[PDB]
Amino acid sequence: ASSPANKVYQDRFESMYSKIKDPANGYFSEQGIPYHSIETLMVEAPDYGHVTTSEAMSYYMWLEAMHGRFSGDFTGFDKSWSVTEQYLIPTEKDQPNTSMSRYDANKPATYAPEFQDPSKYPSPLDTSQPVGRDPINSQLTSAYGTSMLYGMHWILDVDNWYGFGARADGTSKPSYINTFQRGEQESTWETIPQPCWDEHKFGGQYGFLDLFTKDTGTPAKQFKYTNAPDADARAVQATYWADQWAKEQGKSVSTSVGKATKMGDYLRYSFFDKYFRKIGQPSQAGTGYDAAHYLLSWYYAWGGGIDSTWSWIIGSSHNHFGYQNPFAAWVLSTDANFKPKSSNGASDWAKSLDRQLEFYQWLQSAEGAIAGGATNSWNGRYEAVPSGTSTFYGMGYVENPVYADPGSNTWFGMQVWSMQRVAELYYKTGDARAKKLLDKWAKWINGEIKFNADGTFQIPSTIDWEGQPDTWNPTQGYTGNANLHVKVVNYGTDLGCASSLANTLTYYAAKSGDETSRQNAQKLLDAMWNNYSDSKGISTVEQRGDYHRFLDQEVFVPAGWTGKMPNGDVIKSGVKFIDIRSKYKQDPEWQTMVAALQAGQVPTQRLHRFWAQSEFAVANGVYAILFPD
Ligand SMILES: OC[C@H]1O[C@@H](O[C@H]2[C@H](O)[C@@H](O)[C@H](S[C@H]3[C@H](O)[C@@H](O)[C@H](Sc4ccc(I)cc4)O[C@@H]3CO)O[C@@H]2CO)[C@H](O)[C@@H](O)[C@@H]1O
Ligand SMILES: OC[C@H]1O[C@@H](O[C@H]2[C@H](O)[C@@H](O)[C@H](S[C@H]3[C@H](O)[C@@H](O)[C@H](Sc4ccc(I)cc4)O[C@@H]3CO)O[C@@H]2CO)[C@H](O)[C@@H](O)[C@@H]1O
Ligand SMILES: [Ca+2]
Repeated sequence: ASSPANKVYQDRFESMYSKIKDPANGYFSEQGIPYHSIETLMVEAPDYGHVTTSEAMSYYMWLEAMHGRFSGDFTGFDKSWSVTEQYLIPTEKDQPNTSMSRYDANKPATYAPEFQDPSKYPSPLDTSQPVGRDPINSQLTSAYGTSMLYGMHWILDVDNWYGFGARADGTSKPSYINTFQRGEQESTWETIPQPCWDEHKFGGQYGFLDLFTKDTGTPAKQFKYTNAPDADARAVQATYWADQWAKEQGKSVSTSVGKATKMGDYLRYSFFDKYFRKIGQPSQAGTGYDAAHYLLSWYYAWGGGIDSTWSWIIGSSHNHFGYQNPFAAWVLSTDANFKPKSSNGASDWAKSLDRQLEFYQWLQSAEGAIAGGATNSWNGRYEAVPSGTSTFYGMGYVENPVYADPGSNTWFGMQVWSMQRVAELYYKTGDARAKKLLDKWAKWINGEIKFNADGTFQIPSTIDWEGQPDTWNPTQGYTGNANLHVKVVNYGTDLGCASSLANTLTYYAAKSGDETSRQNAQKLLDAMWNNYSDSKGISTVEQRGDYHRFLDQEVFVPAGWTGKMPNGDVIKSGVKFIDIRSKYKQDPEWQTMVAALQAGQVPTQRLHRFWAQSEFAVANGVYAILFPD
């Protein structure tokens, strides 16, 4: 039977759980899918409050697993996995096996360059540029008897707000859509949302396809899905604890474990270079695993034809430390219950485990924070690495991977999300590499937390960097990176990050005994419970400093291109963010938002992000479990 838990904090989790699941609060859609946030006027990662992410589903699984632990009821965790497989993992209709089975592992895809500015798109396909071999496809088709991929597509238009519908019908919900397509300078604000299933029924004469990649002839009807590695890994991580807690109570989630294991098997596609080029020697085409960096890259994606059979799959050359999950790798490589069926699944994940922890240590700054990451494709075109640039296995160090507007590693969040996984690993295995990373990182963040007399508090929000880490020498190890520094630009009261911080410090303290980490984690949880609770969970007023882009941000549309969004909005050069999303004017918060801009004030909101709420609950659960008194 499960060990006794701290009743005070267990109660707080149960409370939050009721608030999150309460139909009156509106965190879920009528199909049981969680929204990114209750409020619809939302722009940061997705550009609409009621479009969800894989990241959300994974937090949904974590919440339900924690609920099983305290109620003995795991049916909600099982339903959490049913909704995922039904709505976020493309079905047989969404990814036609007729097309996926025509896939060729020797020529996985056609090379196309990446540009530092949205106006350089569409990018031209070049069949003369080399592409390496895919070593894991035959492992996967053979173990599962299908050519379709089993991973989650990252973003979903839950209530068909954009109008694309399901597979071009325009009326079904949920709707598979995608946003980001045009480089490091394309923010949430500069995209042109498009359907995953493109039959040319919406947009331009060829749907939205020729906005992004330019081919030699007429674009074909096609589908494409993009995975968010960090969410799939988090799904595995959460499924593991659900398995642990269920067994402790004579119950089983055997079936959910099978799904999670298959997902981790396919998740290995993120270990490869975008066009399978050798790691450390980008101009040469890969021969197999020599194109594997073994890290959880920014994505892996696949697509195929709709009215003709063919398909493609790509990895990602860009690697951010915030996506890594050392715990999920430990699980899939050492736990018999999660041993992947594919021949190399488990051992590949063992290699990822060692490589991931080297990456973290390679990026640890003088102060303790973790730097961005590295890439095997400089400027996204496999260009020459400037002399002087530090490297990790041939890959060049990049301060802000994949995005520059704003930099992907300027948000404190990446710090806690990634390191929380390193804390779970250290707690369960006492691994030495994890201890070293945590002792220094934990000391940094503990001196950066501020508690005010009135009970409120602050933690880092926006951070900045200087220098670069020393070139990684595996035999030498961590030099200390004296020339790599982190600067805290400004503080804030991000309840999600505060919660994720509490979580990280709790696991670490529970293993190391660091009293400071323990009292801070608890002060944070207490602070949020006492001063930020509300009817729907927790919240605070925050400024939305980028909302002026709602009205002043120009969206690039190529010369001569004209199209329509399902609702009729015309797409042409000159349009602004709001012009191709005119429905945003019916939002309850619209007039309030615009009035503030007109009067020259930064708008403000009291937001309820689904993941932040779950993060707060889970955090309370972790504490109740590790510190029973
Ligand atoms: O059209 C006929 C040829 O198709 C080839 O396959 C290509 C597809 O046609 C094409 O649409 C896609 S475009 C693809 C981008 O290359 C990739 O960067 C991204 S995922 C992503 C994530 C973040 C950001 I910022 C930007 C992108 O996904 C895009 C699709 O959504 O590319 C494939 C191959 O590169 C066939 O290979 C060929 O046989 C056909 O002739
Ligand atoms: O992609 C990563 C995840 O992002 C999550 O969303 C986070 C944003 O990415 C992050 O930028 C913001 S931090 C943001 C504050 O919320 C805002 O109040 C301030 S406004 C300000 C104030 C003073 C001054 I001087 C200048 C500006 O601006 C900050 C950014 O600069 O936090 C959100 C939520 O944590 C997504 O929720 C998640 O899905 C993504 O994975
Ligand atoms: Ca930009």
